[PDB]
Amino acid sequence: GHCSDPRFNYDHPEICGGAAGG
Repeated sequence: GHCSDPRFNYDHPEICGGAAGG
């Protein structure tokens, strides 16, 4: 999803997991 965001990755590590496609 919005994994391109530096905050979003930290804010929601479970949603992104390890891919920008989240």
